[PDB]
Amino acid sequence: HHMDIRYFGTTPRYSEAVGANGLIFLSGMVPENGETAAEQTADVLAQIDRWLAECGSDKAHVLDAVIYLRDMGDYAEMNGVWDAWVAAGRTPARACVEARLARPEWRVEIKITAVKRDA
Amino acid sequence: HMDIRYFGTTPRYSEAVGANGLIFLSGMVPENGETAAEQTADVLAQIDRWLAECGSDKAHVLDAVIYLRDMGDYAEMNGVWDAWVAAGRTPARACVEARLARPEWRVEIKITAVKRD
Amino acid sequence: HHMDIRYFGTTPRYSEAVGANGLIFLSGMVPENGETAAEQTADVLAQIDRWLAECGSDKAHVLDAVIYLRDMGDYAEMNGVWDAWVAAGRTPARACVEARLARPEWRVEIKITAVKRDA
Repeated sequence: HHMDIRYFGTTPRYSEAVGANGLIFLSGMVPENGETAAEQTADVLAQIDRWLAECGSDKAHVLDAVIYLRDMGDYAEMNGVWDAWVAAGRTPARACVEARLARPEWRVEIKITAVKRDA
Repeated sequence: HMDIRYFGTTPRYSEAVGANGLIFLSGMVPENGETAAEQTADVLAQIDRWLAECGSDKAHVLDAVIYLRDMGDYAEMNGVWDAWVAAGRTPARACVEARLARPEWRVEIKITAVKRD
Repeated sequence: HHMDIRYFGTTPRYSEAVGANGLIFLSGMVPENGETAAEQTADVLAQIDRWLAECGSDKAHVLDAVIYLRDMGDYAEMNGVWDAWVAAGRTPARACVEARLARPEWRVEIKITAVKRDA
């Protein structure tokens, strides 16, 4: 019935996206490209775009975002990219905290909750 | 069915976001106070404000994530928290140590709630 | 009554599990047994199994998991336990970040969101 789960980008460890009754949970997305906070933030947001598309959602349908930075010194730099990317008038619940990530060179990780668009 | 309402929207985030009975609040950070207890009170008072605005309250919080700058403030935060929570209807909770956007912020609380029917 | 809340393992501070409209929110599960990351992860995951079962769910119906490690040096050791525990083909959205926990001896805390299986 309506609690049925769908899985996207499944690995032995995690799925990139998981969806159930209209809600969408993305794995924490980490940089695949870039060195600077801005470069890495851009790459992470592009991944999010790609995975939200796969789930029948998009950034204008993000409910919540938690942003983990390795170093809170990168706040303004991250924000500059985030601010340009978010859907205006439809910006999500957000929290930003300092936490070290699985690799030392990762400066940002963003964890998204979103909703599947109604047809 | 999956329609979204945004509350207190800024260019960067909204304070509250509702979809299909669920409410997601932004991390609420202190606007008043210096000590962990004073800041926890202020954070919780904001949560109350945004909850009420969204047709919810503290007795309909599902989940709370508490970030402290310093886990040494654990007892101090809890004292304020324990007094505030709706008795018999206390949420899923996790409390972890993480630094916040401003150095003087000792506490940030992130809430998921339900809109009362 | 569509959004009725059910509470499980309610203390004056928190409930171990909270359910509403099919979704399950577990409190951060912390180790009650074990010293090493491996030992503590298993204990944490054993708790999760228990509470998910109490809420009419299981590990194959976990939507999301946030894993906090005291020390990111424990990443491989935790993943070892995680990888064997997770339901193959049904692995959840995951994020792993470094954060100190309530007690210094605690090396892992896992926070789960899941769905109540249909009848």
